[PDB]
Amino acid sequence: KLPPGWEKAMSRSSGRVYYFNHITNASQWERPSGEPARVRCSHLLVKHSQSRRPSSWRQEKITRTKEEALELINGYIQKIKSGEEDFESLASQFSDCSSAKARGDLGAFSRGQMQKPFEDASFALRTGEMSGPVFTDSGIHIILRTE
Ligand SMILES: CC(=O)Nc1cccnc1
Ligand SMILES: CC(=O)Nc1cccnc1
Ligand SMILES: [Cl-]
Repeated sequence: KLPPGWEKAMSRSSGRVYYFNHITNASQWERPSGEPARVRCSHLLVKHSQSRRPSSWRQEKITRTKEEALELINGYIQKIKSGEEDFESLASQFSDCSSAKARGDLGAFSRGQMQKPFEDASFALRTGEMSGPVFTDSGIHIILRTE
């Protein structure tokens, strides 16, 4: 039926079916379309006080809660999806990763290099697709598979 990872769901607010991916946390209205040695991704990281290192170039002391970080992530996803903001712009301005300076680009990587939830989401994304919020010990990620 659907590229494994995807399941059907129903909108609580509208009653229309949609599709959700439990590896990427992506959700979308259309039935999804459907692995390489390597993928290339960008990401926007929002850290929180329980992050493995609760500090970043934006903030010496990251004090926001996990819930607050998820609200920020969800806000960025909305603006990216509406076209109000570009992923690259929000990553440059607001990612707590040093990769912010490169518009979030991490370059290419294989399995075994990144944190597992990040890796699994990255490899389950199709080229050009964006994840939903992805949780790791670093914080919460929006992941964009570029290659
Ligand atoms: C890959 C990473 O974690 N950071 C980074 C920093 C600067 C430029 N590109 C990437
Ligand atoms: C492994 C890592 O953190 N990558 C990195 C660091 C600095 C600049 N560019 C990339
Ligand atoms: Cl801010």
